[PDB]
Amino acid sequence: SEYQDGKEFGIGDLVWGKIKGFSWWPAMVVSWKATSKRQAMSGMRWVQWFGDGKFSEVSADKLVALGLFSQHFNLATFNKLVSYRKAMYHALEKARVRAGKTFPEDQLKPMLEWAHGGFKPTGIEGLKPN
Repeated sequence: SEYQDGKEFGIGDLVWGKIKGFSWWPAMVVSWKATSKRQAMSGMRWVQWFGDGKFSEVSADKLVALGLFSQHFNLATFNKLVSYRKAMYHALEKARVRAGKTFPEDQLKPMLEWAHGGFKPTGIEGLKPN
């Protein structure tokens, strides 16, 4: 009954997570058992950040589906930080495999165009965990 608090987001979900002083960052919702920490408080979820693999306990109100991409993608942070560019690659690679998508900085370009364009042809349904 982990995360049975009435709030959104379950294990395996791709999300944007917001920490104070940082841009919205891509992550995956994980079970507390993967963290080596403790059970999350009601209303909170454990997430693992793409690019650095670290764990954080984040309020479900500070998470949004990764699928709301153009809405949370930060162009200024993308241009400024190589760590954000690397996080985008790992998050969009996970999204690509889940959606059954195939592509023909250079690797990132068509993945970013696919994400910004609404993850066509599956849309956001293709990012759901199996």
